[PDB]
Amino acid sequence: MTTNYIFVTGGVVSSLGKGIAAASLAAILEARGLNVTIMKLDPYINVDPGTMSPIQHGEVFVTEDGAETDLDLGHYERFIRTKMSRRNNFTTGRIYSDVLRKERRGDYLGATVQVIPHITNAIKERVLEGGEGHDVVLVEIGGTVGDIESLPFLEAIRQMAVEIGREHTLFMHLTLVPYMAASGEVKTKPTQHSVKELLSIGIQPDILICRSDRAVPANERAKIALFCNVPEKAVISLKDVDSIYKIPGLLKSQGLDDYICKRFSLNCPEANLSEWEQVIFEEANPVSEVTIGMVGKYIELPDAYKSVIEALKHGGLKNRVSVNIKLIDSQDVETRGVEILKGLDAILVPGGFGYRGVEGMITTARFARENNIPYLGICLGMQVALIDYARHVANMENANSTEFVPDCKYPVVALITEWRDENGNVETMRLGAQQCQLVDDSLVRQLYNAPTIVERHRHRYEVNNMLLKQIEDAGLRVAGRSGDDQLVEIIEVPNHPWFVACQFHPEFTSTPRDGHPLFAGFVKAASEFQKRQA
Amino acid sequence: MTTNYIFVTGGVVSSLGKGIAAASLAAILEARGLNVTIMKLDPYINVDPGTMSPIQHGEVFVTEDGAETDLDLGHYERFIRTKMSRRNNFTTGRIYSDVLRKERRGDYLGATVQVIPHITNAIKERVLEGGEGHDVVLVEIGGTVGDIESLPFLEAIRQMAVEIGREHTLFMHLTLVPYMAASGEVKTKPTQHSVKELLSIGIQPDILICRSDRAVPANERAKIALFCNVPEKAVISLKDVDSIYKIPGLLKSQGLDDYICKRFSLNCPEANLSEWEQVIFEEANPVSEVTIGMVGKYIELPDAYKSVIEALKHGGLKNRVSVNIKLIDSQDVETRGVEILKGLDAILVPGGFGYRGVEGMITTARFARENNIPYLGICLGMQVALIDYARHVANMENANSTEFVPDCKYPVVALITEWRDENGNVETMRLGAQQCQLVDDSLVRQLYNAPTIVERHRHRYEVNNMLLKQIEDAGLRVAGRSGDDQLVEIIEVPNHPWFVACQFHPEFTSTPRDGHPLFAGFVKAASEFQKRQA
Amino acid sequence: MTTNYIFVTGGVVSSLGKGIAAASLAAILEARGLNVTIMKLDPYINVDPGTMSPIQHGEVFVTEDGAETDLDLGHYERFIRTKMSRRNNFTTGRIYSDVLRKERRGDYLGATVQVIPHITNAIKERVLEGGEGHDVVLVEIGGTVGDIESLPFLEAIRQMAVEIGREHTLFMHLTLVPYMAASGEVKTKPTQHSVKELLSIGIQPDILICRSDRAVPANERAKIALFCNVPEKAVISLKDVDSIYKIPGLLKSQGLDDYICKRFSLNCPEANLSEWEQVIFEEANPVSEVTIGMVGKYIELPDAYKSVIEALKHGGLKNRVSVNIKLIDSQDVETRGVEILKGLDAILVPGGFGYRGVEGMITTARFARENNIPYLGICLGMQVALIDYARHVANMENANSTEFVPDCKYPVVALITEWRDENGNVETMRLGAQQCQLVDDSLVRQLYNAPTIVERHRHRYEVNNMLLKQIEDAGLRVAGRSGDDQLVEIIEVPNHPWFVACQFHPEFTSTPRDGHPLFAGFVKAASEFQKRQA
Ligand SMILES: Nc1ccn([C@@H]2O[C@H](COP(=O)(O)OP(=O)(O)OP(=O)(O)O)[C@@H](O)[C@H]2O)c(=O)n1
Ligand SMILES: Nc1ccn([C@@H]2O[C@H](COP(=O)(O)OP(=O)(O)OP(=O)(O)O)[C@@H](O)[C@H]2O)c(=O)n1
Ligand SMILES: Nc1ccn([C@@H]2O[C@H](COP(=O)(O)OP(=O)(O)OP(=O)(O)O)[C@@H](O)[C@H]2O)c(=O)n1
Ligand SMILES: Nc1ccn([C@@H]2O[C@H](COP(=O)(O)OP(=O)(O)OP(=O)(O)O)[C@@H](O)[C@H]2O)c(=O)n1
Ligand SMILES: Nc1ncnc2c1ncn2[C@@H]1O[C@H](COP(=O)(O)OP(=O)(O)O)[C@@H](O)[C@H]1O
Ligand SMILES: Nc1ncnc2c1ncn2[C@@H]1O[C@H](COP(=O)(O)OP(=O)(O)O)[C@@H](O)[C@H]1O
Ligand SMILES: Nc1ncnc2c1ncn2[C@@H]1O[C@H](COP(=O)(O)OP(=O)(O)O)[C@@H](O)[C@H]1O
Repeated sequence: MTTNYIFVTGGVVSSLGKGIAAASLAAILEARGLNVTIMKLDPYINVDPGTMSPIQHGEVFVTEDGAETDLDLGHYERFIRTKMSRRNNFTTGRIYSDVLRKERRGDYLGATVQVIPHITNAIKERVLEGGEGHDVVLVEIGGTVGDIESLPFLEAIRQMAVEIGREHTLFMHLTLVPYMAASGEVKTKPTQHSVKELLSIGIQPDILICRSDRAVPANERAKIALFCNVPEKAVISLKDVDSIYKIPGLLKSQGLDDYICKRFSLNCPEANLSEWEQVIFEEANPVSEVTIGMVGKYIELPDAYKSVIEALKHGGLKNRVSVNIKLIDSQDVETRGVEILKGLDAILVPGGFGYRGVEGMITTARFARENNIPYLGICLGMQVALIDYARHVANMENANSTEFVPDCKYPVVALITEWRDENGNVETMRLGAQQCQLVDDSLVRQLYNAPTIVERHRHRYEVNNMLLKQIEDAGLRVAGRSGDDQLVEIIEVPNHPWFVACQFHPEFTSTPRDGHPLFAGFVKAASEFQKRQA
Repeated sequence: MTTNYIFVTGGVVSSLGKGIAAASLAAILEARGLNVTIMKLDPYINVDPGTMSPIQHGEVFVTEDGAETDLDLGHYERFIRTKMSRRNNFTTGRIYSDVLRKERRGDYLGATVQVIPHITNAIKERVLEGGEGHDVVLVEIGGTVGDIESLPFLEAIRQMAVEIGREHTLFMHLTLVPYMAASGEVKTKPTQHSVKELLSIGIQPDILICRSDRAVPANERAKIALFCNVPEKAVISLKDVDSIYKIPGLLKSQGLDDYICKRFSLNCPEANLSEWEQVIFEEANPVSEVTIGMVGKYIELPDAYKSVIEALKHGGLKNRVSVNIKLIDSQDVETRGVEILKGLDAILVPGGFGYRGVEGMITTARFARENNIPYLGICLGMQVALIDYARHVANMENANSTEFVPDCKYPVVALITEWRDENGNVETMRLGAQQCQLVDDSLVRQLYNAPTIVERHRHRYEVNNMLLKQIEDAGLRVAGRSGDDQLVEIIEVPNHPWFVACQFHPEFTSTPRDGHPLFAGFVKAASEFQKRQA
Repeated sequence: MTTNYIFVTGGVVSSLGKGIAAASLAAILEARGLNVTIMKLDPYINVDPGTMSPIQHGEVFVTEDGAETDLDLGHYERFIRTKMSRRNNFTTGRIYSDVLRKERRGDYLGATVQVIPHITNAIKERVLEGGEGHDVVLVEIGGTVGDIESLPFLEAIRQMAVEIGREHTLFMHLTLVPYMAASGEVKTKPTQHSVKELLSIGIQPDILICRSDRAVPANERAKIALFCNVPEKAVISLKDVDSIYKIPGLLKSQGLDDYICKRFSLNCPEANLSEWEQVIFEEANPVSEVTIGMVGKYIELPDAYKSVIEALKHGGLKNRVSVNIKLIDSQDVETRGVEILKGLDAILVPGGFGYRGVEGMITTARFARENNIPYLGICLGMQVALIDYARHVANMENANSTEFVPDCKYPVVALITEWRDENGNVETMRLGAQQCQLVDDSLVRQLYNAPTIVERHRHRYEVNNMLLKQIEDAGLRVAGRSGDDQLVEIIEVPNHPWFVACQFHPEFTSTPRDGHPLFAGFVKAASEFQKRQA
């Protein structure tokens, strides 16, 4: 068994959906019974994505092993079952850190460390590492062709391709075929040049992807084929669609996978894409609709809550109900007030960092709680709900977190070391998939249908056990506790129709085909509430 | 007085309106009191445009001196008051013809004729020729930057920039800043690359034009400025508009011309663009609406009748009336019949070559004539009307042209040598502006308010004369005759509300600022008729 | 049987010997038993090489069919036994002439004639024409890669490579690996860039040729292999040598031809290069040496008499004798005099056009004749010798050619129509291989060992038979005549040790393997005379 590789690049303009295209392909390859995986190389100096804000790049994906990575790794999780790890994604900065460290400790024995060959060695070794044991490995190269930001990666690839032979490698290149309404037609010139640019750095494309807002005519595809040294059948058209889940169908329709196995001499079984066909059918034919309001901070760029949005969508798919998300700034609830929260069937509060208008988030939690409006809280949203309940029901005046107000007096959230009571008596970050002991009598235990569950984490401060007993005894159900320290993983409100909040990140496990119990429950409850109010 | 030059190129995609942009600029420069002219260089192997169809490139412009040329030369006539000539436009093939002929004649004295020099020298000399005696010369370079089709021209320019000195030359470049709805924003990367391409061939841009369907944000313009080595003030945005006569206003608004005079140390008085402001006001505020149906052959490509379409527009501007143009295939009138011609206020029959569905054109002429529906005939359309009238009023069954039927037996149209009667008894091409003798008692004489009028021609066959007397005596007014041979230049129908048909091409003389009497009358007649039919 | 093609390009610098390399390869493939042919594409605008001077490009090759062409076609004749024709070489200018003429004739039916696809189609057609019926076709691409002068050709090639299929085409590319004495080593950087340039226009090299003044180290070849996407075995080193006939040996030594047959799936028999080895052996081991003076006009550029020089070399190879050519300006013979002609073993006077030092040429002819010094005259040299003898022996005062003097009074050379005697009584260009009738009793008949011969021509003027009887009867042998009008072809001097002159161009038939009787006799005579004078 020898591993085959396909490289993905893109030119002309960014934001064409390279990760989307790659994931869609991989889904098909899995559907054909092939051991396919995927990695992404990122043109950034940032070593870890954790050093950047949510508004800067959107949500930072949490892998099973706790690694912080590019959002697209979560996208990969939503198309293939191969699990991603720290080996599936790294940056330019990461490379330099490693190489410079090797220099420092004498690993290059007095030699000059150069881009060629030393930086490219770091790269190609990481690629081979991640591709170990797989039939097909997709490698997405971030950045845009022709820009200096990723030329080292492109060079490493060229070298690799030569080393492994053309029989184990294909070049897939995304382009843009823009529509010019003034002329009444699309243009191909930009594409022709994009290809020329790859050629100038030693790369000859095998497969072309023509992104556009409409199907590209065969004639135009032929013209491209001519100028790019590519067979007509290898020029694929890819018009804009209203759902990513429909892309596998399109790629399959144009015979992409057949071509690929032919190129790799693989006797590949016919792709079973019916799993997504089902999803598509259900997606396009919901029986109902429901309005979900979301209160947060990074709503100025939906990418920040992308994983959440997708998870909500998945709940909707399972309940055949359209999910309408209202973006609400916590600072407006703080300013304008709860009037914002009117007209909602259910309310959701996401995680994240920053004090900002969190008091408005608390106000919102209070609102949904007291008005029996289905509620779902995640990470920070749980912290918020905790404060709400504690301060207004358990009478914990100024219930708060030490991360914002160390001298709280009622630090309902604090570092385990920082746990303390209102009298000053006392007694890093949790990451990745961790086992949570669910309370057998809780709803969540029954929603998952299991004694324990395993879910992803990312947070530093915990529920302060010193005061927990006040909150819990006041009438709040701890629906589940972690493990060794029995940390409050998840809570439920005794008499609320559906009020659930947790420490873990269910949004990194939900898929369009499998769904997820908490979103199924939340969204269903949302619909139920809507009907109860009508 | 030293001539200043501005070169205009375009990259990324074609169909940006290089000629339009240049013409709009020239209009401003004229408005600044400057002796501005303009030339266009073509990347075509065809020596003359007369060897190509109108479906291939659209209407072929007829210059005053009889030269056939690129459509855009007419566009230049619609912005400035100078006159285009054969010196204002030439092709790649033209260059080679000349150079190879020089080779043949020994003009290179046994030397190798190379691209550099020789071929580029020919280009340089032609540019200097056309720009002689002008303050500012705009030069439009056909083709797209990065394509081999025009690299020789780009090279010749580079040479001249050095030879002349940068103090007398500027580099203007059009790009595309396309909107990507999927991202919700426009992209600037294509532009960045276009500039890089110019640089690779020795050209550093001075002025950038950002074509798009919407105004480009200052921030994006700044980003471009950075990467292109261009001052922010020289980065001009040009969004799509519904009228080319509004562009001068936009260019003026952004201070383009001020920059230019500054670069050329010119003392330029404030541009008087009120002429077009008037036109715009009138254009955007018509008091009426008429529908004109045009029966022809190349209607699948509006460009083929571009000069005509704009002439109709110009008449409409002066009469403050909206002009609708129905595109009718003569072959359908031939097939389906006159039912096509219903719902029209006026009938238009343009010129051209090809028998095709001319019988449907004749049918149409008959329809308009017989039903008193405001009729306008041009070149061939006149010949069609001649035949119509001849066959049904003068009873010249089978009246036609010898160019289609050698023995019509009623050859109403023929070469002068070919003039003959129905019994076979007998007794090159006319191009450019020619003086016609108008009949003092005709409407057209009064439409121009002059005994004679000079108008452009492009055609080989003439009104027989032998059989003319049958047609004219039957009751048809010859509204004007030519010069030496007093050839039927224009006719009018005695009892038709408005029926004018002529040999000349008024569509190459109308302007947005002046209009043109025949289109003014035609369109007005359409309105009159419209109101009568109510 | 399917034709295979190999394209030969080169970059970095000119003057690498692309034609030499190709010819040497052809010789090997000939030795492998393959049907090999060869063509050269000329980037020049000149339609025919006849419109350029000898000083501009050196000697112009005369093909069998009379076509005038690139000197390298003669070089091809010196490595392969196949025959070149007009189909083996054409220029850029030629292409345009043809295409424009087709345009004029309506061949493109109203379509736009563009470089792509119309100019490239003209090229494509010519290539297929010349390669028709051959196993292997070598195509030399003139010009330098990266220059605009030949991009159209490179594009046509790319297209054909795709349309034909890679299984029938290879890309060979010459570079320069210059020695930098300051560093003490050769550099490869230029090569790396040259390859990148081909890649940017859609061409990926398969075979690399490293031109230098010394063998390139395997390590450096490996470095190149890396950066160019080429197997190490396909990187061929080519150091400078003292004989082009040693190149087949070098290419064979590195396994070039084996690689090629593998790429074309040909079962090629072991090359028999022993014929070349023989030539080399003899070349490197002459038994004697002679000095031959060459009196002419274009001696400032060796290339002008290249074919002659090589013909002399071949005579020397057959007689195992070194040939030392003394270049002499005929104008200096006019100035300095016959002192120039001292110290020579033999005298040679080449053909050409222009008077210049012709009187000095006559003086030289006289000198060699009267002093019994082994003389060989070709074309113009014959004309000169004719005048010499006529004026100084037949007493034809001012014997001359009408091409220089309208009224020579003794026009020994004139157009056939212009033939006349000294009393005024009377009564295009001869090209290609023509049959000549040799006089059985002449030396040259016996040198050739045949009644008749076939030799190439290139001249318009002929021996004026009106005055021939004066010259011939005075005591001069006509060794051969032509055909229909028995035009004088060869002349011998009755009592001169070895003095001959002819109308044809034997230098276009001489080969390194076959030699050529005339030059063998000439050079031999030089030796004989040398010994005679010692
Ligand atoms: N020749 C250059 C110039 C710029 N960049 C890259 O150019 C990109 C800019 O484009 P893009 O990433 O798509 O976003 P913006 O910078 O906002 O600009 P745009 O989208 O128009 O390209 C930056 O990432 C920068 O790294 C580079 O690497 N090499
Ligand atoms: N590297 C190349 C490739 C193409 N062309 C030019 O590319 C042009 C084709 O593009 P364009 O004029 O814009 O129209 P289309 O050929 O229809 O294609 P497109 O508009 O997408 O470029 C042709 O005129 C051809 O001369 C060239 O000169 N150099
Ligand atoms: N970018 C350029 C520059 C030059 N030329 C061509 O370059 C050739 C000249 O180069 P070359 O043959 O190498 O000789 P020279 O010009 O004398 O200079 P050099 O040998 O140093 O290149 C000319 O035919 C000219 O048409 C061209 O096609 N493209
Ligand atoms: N397109 C490429 C290819 C190579 N290199 C640089 O190429 C240099 C190698 O060339 P050079 O420094 O000149 O020395 P060598 O590698 O020995 O090869 P050469 O001198 O022939 O270039 C290396 O430093 C490497 O960083 C690079 O940056 N970009
Ligand atoms: N054909 C498609 N239909 C519509 N939009 C799509 C499609 N494929 C790509 N996209 C869009 O591309 C965007 C991907 O964003 P981003 O993560 O920046 O892409 P990339 O993977 O190229 O970085 C999404 O907004 C997605 O909707
Ligand atoms: N900003 C503008 N608004 C809308 N379209 C415009 C504008 N300026 C340029 N164009 C369009 O450009 C086209 C010009 O066509 P064409 O003659 O092919 O352009 P070019 O001069 O670039 O060859 C027209 O359809 C015209 O409407
Ligand atoms: N390796 C070789 N040894 C020495 N010089 C060579 C060799 N191969 C090529 N040449 C030289 O190349 C030159 C060819 O000249 P020219 O015809 O101008 O080159 P091209 O055909 O590449 O234009 C000759 O002077 C010849 O000696």
